[PDB]
Amino acid sequence: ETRPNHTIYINNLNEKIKKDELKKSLHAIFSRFGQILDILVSRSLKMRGQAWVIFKEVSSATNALRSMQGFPFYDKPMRIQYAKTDSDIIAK
Amino acid sequence: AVPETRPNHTIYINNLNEKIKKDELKKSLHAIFSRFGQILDILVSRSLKMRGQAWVIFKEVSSATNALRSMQGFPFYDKPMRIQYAKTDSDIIAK
Amino acid sequence: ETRPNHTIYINNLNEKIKKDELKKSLHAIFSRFGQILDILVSRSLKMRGQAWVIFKEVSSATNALRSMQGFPFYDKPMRIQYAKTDSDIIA
RNA sequence: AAUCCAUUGCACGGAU
RNA sequence: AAUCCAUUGCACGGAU
RNA sequence: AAUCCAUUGCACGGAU
Ligand SMILES: [Mg+2]
Repeated sequence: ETRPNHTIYINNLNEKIKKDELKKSLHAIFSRFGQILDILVSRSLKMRGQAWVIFKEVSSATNALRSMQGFPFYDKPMRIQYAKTDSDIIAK
Repeated sequence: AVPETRPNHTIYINNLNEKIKKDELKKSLHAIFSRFGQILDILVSRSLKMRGQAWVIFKEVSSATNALRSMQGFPFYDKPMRIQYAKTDSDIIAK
Repeated sequence: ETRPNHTIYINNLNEKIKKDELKKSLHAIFSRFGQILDILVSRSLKMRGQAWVIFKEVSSATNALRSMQGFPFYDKPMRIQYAKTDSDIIA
């Protein structure tokens, strides 16, 4: 989805990277754009190669996506959209 | 030839998912690109040489420039948009 | 590196393109983002398929990276990062 | 309309 | 853990 | 010069 959101959806991630390293790496890269509330990574069948970065502010999310769109990350260009719906911690 | 990087009122988008029909492509493109400025037109055609392609015409060059810097590589119907500036002025702009 | 720098690092370049045409073609793409101080290309084994574009202003390098990330050059998407270290002409 | 073949194309095609 | 196979997936797998 | 093999490499090769 193209509708600005607090959360960015990243896919095409290198699946060899384990959750802890991926979370640390995504936080170091994306922290620059503003305060990150959380990064949700899962390694199960439907969730690998994927991350949700939840920014406190939409303006940080918009800036992260526009700057990091296509950035080569562990040999794969990041594909970044806005999450299709609000992440739970944002919804409350 | 190289990607065209000389700012222009019009951005040229290729590598569009060709399964998307004209009406929906224009409607989706408007929804995405209207956040960068006022859009005068969006030219889509589904002929052989025109498929996979759109011209989005902004009233001001500054909007084209923001649109290109922002939406480059956006995953749009599972294919990253490829954006340049239009080689030459659109007719709407020329008059 | 993901940190803005005066210098952009490009790889996944079509190794068939020769130095002069690669350098001329990179100026024609990237010069439109602001003044380029230098474009460094070598075709030696460790250096081929790569270029460093040194901009005068960091805003120019940032606009160039964001705007041309993944854009096909001689049938290959350009992979653009910021240089890990300042180019010598900058330092 | 749909499925398939082909098309990465800078403007103001073919098959069932 | 690792290795191989499969998976491009919008959330709060299989084999040694 | 051309072509083949190898190389995805963060700087200031082999081969006909
Ligand atoms: Mg078809």
